[PDB]
Amino acid sequence: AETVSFNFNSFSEGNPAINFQGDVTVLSNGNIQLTNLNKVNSVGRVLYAMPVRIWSSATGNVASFLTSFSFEMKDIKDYDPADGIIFFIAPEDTQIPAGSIGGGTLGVSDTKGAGHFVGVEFDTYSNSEYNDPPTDHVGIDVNSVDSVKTVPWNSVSGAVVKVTVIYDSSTKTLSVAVTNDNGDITTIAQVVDLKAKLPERVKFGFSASGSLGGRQIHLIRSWSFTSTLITT
Amino acid sequence: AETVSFNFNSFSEGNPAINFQGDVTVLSNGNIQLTNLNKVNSVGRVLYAMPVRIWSSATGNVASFLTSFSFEMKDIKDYDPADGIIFFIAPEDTQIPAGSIGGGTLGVSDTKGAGHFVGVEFDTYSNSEYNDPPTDHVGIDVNSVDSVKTVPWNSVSGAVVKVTVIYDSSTKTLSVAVTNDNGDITTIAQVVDLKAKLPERVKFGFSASGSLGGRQIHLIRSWSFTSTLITT
Amino acid sequence: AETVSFNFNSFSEGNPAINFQGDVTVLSNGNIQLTNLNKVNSVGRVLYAMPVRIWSSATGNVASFLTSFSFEMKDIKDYDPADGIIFFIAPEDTQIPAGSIGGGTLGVSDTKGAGHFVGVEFDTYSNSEYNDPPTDHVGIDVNSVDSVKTVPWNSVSGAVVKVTVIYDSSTKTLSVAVTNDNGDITTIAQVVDLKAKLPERVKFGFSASGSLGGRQIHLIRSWSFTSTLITT
Amino acid sequence: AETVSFNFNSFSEGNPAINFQGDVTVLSNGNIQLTNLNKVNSVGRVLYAMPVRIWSSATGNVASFLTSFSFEMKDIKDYDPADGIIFFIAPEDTQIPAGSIGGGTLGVSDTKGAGHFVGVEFDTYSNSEYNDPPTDHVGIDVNSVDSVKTVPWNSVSGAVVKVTVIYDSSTKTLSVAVTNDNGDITTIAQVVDLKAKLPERVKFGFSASGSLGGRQIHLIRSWSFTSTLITT
Ligand SMILES: CC(=O)N[C@@H]1[C@@H](O[C@@H]2O[C@H](CO)[C@H](O)[C@H](O)[C@H]2O)[C@@H](O)[C@@H](CO)O[C@H]1O
Ligand SMILES: CC(=O)N[C@@H]1[C@@H](O[C@@H]2O[C@H](CO)[C@H](O)[C@H](O)[C@H]2O)[C@@H](O)[C@@H](CO)O[C@H]1O
Ligand SMILES: CC(=O)N[C@@H]1[C@@H](O[C@@H]2O[C@H](CO)[C@H](O)[C@H](O)[C@H]2O)[C@@H](O)[C@@H](CO)O[C@H]1O
Ligand SMILES: CC(=O)N[C@@H]1[C@@H](O[C@@H]2O[C@H](CO)[C@H](O)[C@H](O)[C@H]2O)[C@@H](O)[C@@H](CO)O[C@H]1O
Ligand SMILES: [Ca+2]
Ligand SMILES: [Ca+2]
Ligand SMILES: [Ca+2]
Ligand SMILES: [Ca+2]
Ligand SMILES: [Mn+2]
Ligand SMILES: [Mn+2]
Ligand SMILES: [Mn+2]
Ligand SMILES: [Mn+2]
Repeated sequence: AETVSFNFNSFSEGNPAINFQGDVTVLSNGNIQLTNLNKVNSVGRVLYAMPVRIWSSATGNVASFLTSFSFEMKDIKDYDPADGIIFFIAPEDTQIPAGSIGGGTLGVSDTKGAGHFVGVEFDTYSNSEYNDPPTDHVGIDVNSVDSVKTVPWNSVSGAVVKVTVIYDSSTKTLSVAVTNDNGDITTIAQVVDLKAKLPERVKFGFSASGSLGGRQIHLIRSWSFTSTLITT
Repeated sequence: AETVSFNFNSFSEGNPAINFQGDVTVLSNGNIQLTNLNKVNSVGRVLYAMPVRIWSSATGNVASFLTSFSFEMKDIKDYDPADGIIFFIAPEDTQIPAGSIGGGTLGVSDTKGAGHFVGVEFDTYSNSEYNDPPTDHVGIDVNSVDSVKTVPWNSVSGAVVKVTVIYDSSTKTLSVAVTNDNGDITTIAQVVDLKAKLPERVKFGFSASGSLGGRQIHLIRSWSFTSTLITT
Repeated sequence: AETVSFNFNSFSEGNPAINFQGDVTVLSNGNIQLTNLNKVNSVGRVLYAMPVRIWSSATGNVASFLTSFSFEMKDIKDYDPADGIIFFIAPEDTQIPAGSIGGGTLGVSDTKGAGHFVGVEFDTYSNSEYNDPPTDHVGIDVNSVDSVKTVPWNSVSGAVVKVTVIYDSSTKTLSVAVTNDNGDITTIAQVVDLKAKLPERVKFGFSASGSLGGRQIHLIRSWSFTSTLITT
Repeated sequence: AETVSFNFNSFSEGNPAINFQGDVTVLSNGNIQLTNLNKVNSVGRVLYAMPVRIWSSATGNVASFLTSFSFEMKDIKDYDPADGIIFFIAPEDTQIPAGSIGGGTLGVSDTKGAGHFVGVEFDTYSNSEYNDPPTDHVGIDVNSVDSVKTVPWNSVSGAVVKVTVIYDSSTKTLSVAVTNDNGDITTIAQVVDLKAKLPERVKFGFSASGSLGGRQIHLIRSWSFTSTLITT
């Protein structure tokens, strides 16, 4: 089988295994801080450098994957804690949208909220223009921030959140298990057929954004990943 | 919400938080050895003492859970490596079947392979009588060892295997990710309605068995678990 | 050429191929537990029974060797995790020091920390009396536990650690590669002239010790070894 | 820390993690055949796609690495079993030398036998022009196929050879351990300062060449690699 696996316990600048796009900045403690607090409509994304081949056109096979990661959102004085983080999968040629307004677009879509990606968001601001739930929420997105499905959640400031995601090639199910600092778990699942939504090779990464009045610290702390494609 | 969570990094006898059934024994290193290598048709089961309320007849809600465990199977000289380990969920009054032949029944079913339980099996022997796959395999079982669904796998002697299981109340999906010692991952998923197959209160646990000529070391090294039931 | 090679994927009692000295005990899962958790100043050592000719007096030649093994140290409640395991080479007539205090001596030296051996230590406790570094470490020992050279390391409870050793006769260089469970590698290398420090025939083996209040589970799980001495 | 690791138990076409250069072809059994048996001065190289950061100009640190791999060379009728395989490390922009004559250049150097790389060769043909020992041999090359150091070896046709390499950043020691199918080991070592001979970012891989009358099957079967750079 064809397996891809990596494990970051801390990050550093100048590491060929990662692509930094936009306002991303590596902190002295090894954390990745996605957006710049002093910039309007700041967008910062981090991608794993090597493109992963999630499905084969010759075998028609799709990959299964297990990935776990932890992040932290923290309030800054005077600004609204917005907009949130998003773990996504997108074509290898993926780039931050031209003229991106950041904000509720999460750094991955256009003004209408359309884009070419699939991912799980942790939304801390309800954008009525994208049909956001009235509360913080975790969501599954397929080519749009107007979530296919969402589950009510609570973003605690300065709280380390651990997430685990499982994609099963057979059922084409994408499972997510979020563990809040207080101990409670929030799970959400949905059948998304990657073979039909994304090309053969893609790139995994995280993104975050802010607006003029919406800014908060968005931190990625660790990230392990393992995918396996049946080659036969 | 109503959450239940424990984490065993090592086990010990006389700990009131665990039930020992059958030939189970706790090794000096803190591991739990499920079967007795000297006994014919040995069956051993370890259960978390406190029953967990997976669903409510009052609210009709079903809980969601995240659990992670690791095990190790090892070959012993002269005997065939059989039969396997099974992570199961069963009524609080669950006991090893009367007159259990061990072997292909993994300690949870009768001779015909029927019983009242739901779980993930790691089968190292093909029992044609239970329509077993021709290879080692992981499988989802619902009230029988004639698996509802299986996926080819490979048991590596002396290799420490890691399992992540997530159950999403909403979509009733049970997702399993198995990370082999060589790095490769194996995922299997299936929709199972706990509310219709199991009572409000259940017990989580592990069970392994052997026959006369089928014996091997079945070890449980660690196990963390968290379930949350929405109470409203 | 003259080559000696063996491979233990699991051990057993009553195997004339191995020497058990002290509190050693072979677990039902085949692992070797070096110390007794209930004894004060427990010392346990295991040696490969047949002596290996590491150098010829006639030809002046020294043998090269490649050896690989895996262990596991696990904490036990109420006691400090000590003292560590040491892979050693010693005279065929080697035995545990008379009146051994266990502890910092690692079962291979006297109270001053002096003995006849060459080895690699995985020290989990800082013994000032032997100039131990302030943290966990891997060290190279030539006739003393006051390491010739050390490198910071981290012992993780219940984690299986793999180690690779290569000794090249020409450069008299002993290189060590430790693979922690988290993925990272810790290497350390040193020039040690075996011909001048040890006799023509030696015995390879492991050893671990504890004191009154310092005890932990020390396990050896597997061991492959090969050496070749040019005979011409 | 900064760790990079991968594990290839078999290879496959169209895999984004590998760069194929020259006459490389992936066989149905998942083996890589480096040279074309019907081509004069055939050359084939296969590299890991992601460039690895071996040292940091900011910290002045060098990484350490453990790598294990197996290969097989086989004789084809009428042609001389030539020329051998070489595991090398070169600058990320590395390519097959223009007008490479194959043969004793091993695909990594010009006609004079010079180039920019470091590596371990398994040379099956004595090229006087490069001061080749009169027998088959394993050697350490630093910017030239005129080995800095060699050790006599024997290449058995159709035999699967295992090789283990370790590089300790501290001593700057590159140690190799070769295991012949017959059981005997061949070790070789040498202090090479990578920080001085190679740039910050390099790519690892294997190369193989042949001439008009020198041809044989060069197969790569597996390859595991792990390197760690202290980031602080
Ligand atoms: C489209 C736009 O950028 N509007 C600005 C406001 O943006 C929203 O801000 C919230 C937080 O209040 C959140 O980040 C949301 O996604 C944004 O669309 C906000 O920045 C406001 C403060 O003056 O200015 C608006 O123009
Ligand atoms: C029904 C029964 O117990 N039959 C015995 C055999 O049991 C099978 O053994 C395999 C391993 O071969 C495996 O554990 C399977 O589940 C069992 O049904 C086996 O013990 C055999 C050896 O002599 O005796 C049969 O009577
Ligand atoms: C000399 C001696 O044996 N002292 C006892 C202590 O031993 C040290 O203990 C540490 C762990 O705390 C470690 O083993 C070290 O190698 C030993 O020197 C320790 O056992 C202590 C607990 O009460 O009693 C001392 O007297
Ligand atoms: C420089 C060159 O290409 N010479 C040809 C010979 O090449 C050598 O062949 C041996 C095996 O005989 C080996 O590969 C060596 O590295 C090569 O240089 C050889 O092919 C010969 C047969 O007619 O022709 C030469 O010109
Ligand atoms: Ca939003
Ligand atoms: Ca079976
Ligand atoms: Ca010590
Ligand atoms: Ca040559
Ligand atoms: Mn949203
Ligand atoms: Mn089965
Ligand atoms: Mn020490
Ligand atoms: Mn040469």
